[PDB]
Amino acid sequence: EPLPIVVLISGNGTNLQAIIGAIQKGLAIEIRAVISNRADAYGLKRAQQADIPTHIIPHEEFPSRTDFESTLQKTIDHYDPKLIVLAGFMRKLGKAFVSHYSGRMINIHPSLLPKYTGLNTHERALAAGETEHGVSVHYVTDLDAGPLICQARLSITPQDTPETLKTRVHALEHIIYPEVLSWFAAGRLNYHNNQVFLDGKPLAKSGHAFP
Ligand SMILES: [Cl-]
Repeated sequence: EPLPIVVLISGNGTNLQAIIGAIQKGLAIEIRAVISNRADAYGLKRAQQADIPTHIIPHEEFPSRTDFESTLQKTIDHYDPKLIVLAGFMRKLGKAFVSHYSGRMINIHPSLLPKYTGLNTHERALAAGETEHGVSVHYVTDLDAGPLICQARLSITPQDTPETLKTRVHALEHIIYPEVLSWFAAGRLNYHNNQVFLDGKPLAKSGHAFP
């Protein structure tokens, strides 16, 4: 029986597409709604194509961050999701909002956290001369930070450019996000006392590693 989620987006929503595809292939997830803070997010079209209700909640149209967040939370909660899943959602969320969803809200980030929070991760890893790079899935707490669930890594080689890395890491995103969602659907994950547990066992701080 599918675990109900709500997905938050700001843009293209490529990870939303990956989840949509995985569901078609049997992933036990129901996307009850997709919510965007931008009317021009292509991800809205991805959702509509899959007959998923979409909500636009333009953050600038609210007197304050808390009003915006209030409408966001009420819109989310209407669907009684078990999990809130960020997919390219770019607004920072306040302390209260993050608390309301503690243990129930996750994000995917195209770096090996805690390195390279923020934008342009691939170019920054290259510029620093990293030999490894990848993607992290974590609970939301601080910019792109929180207890790690899963981290997938790959090698940077001499012919890599920021574009090859972005594309190769995009493949890892499409693999690991739906996989983590499958862990939640199967009741395998817990967040307790600053630690993540998988099948009742503490994960390493870096989360479950691939390869
Ligand atoms: Cl590898």
